[PDB]
Amino acid sequence: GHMVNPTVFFDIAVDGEPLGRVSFELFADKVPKTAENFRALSTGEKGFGYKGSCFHRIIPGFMCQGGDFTRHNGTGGKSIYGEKFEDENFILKHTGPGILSMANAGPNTNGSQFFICTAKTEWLDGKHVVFGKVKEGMNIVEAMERFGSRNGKTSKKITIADCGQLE
Ligand SMILES: C[C@@H]1NC(=O)[C@H](CCCN)NC(=O)C2(/C=C/c3ccc4ccc(nc4c3)[C@@H](C)NC(=O)[C@@H]3CCCN(N3)C1=O)COCOC2
Ligand SMILES: [Cl-]
Repeated sequence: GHMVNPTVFFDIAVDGEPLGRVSFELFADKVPKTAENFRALSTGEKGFGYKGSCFHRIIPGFMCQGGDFTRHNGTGGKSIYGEKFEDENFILKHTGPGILSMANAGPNTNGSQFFICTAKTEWLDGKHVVFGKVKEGMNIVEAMERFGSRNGKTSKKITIADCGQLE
């Protein structure tokens, strides 16, 4: 039947202590290639992915960035496609808190890194691909946000202790 947009979860920890769960709707109807990458990295089904990775940069009143599961600092990451992949489209905009969007280093350089907005970031429209939104647990993202700083260094270690796909 009809494709149902996937739901994925992250169970977040702070210095190894459970914080709570954030779940996301992935807009596979609009950005299928991008949604699928994040979905598969969340389940780990290719043999690599987000489980155990950290949020390396958190700037309160802006965004939380993660997904660098290879180098843990924003210098690494890889997609499920064997290479960075293209910007699918820019249909969806950075409208406010909870938007899930791809990090990149130029046109057509999507890997695994992503960010969760904690504010409207409209200046990123048209250059970062929006592919999902927080469904439940925006309060958990707001709690994470408190451990960021102006320059984005976190004051506690913020990890994805577990992640996967929901019904
Ligand atoms: C611009 C950045 N890109 C990267 O982090 C990439 C990842 C490349 C992995 N191979 N990495 C990159 O683009 C490079 C580094 C970017 C960098 C490093 C530290 C930063 C500290 C703060 C900020 N931006 C920063 C950007 C603020 C202004 N913006 C952001 O943090 C945005 C918010 C939206 C998501 N995002 N970062 C990115 O996509 C390193 O690789 C070559 O181009 C620049
Ligand atoms: Cl990446």
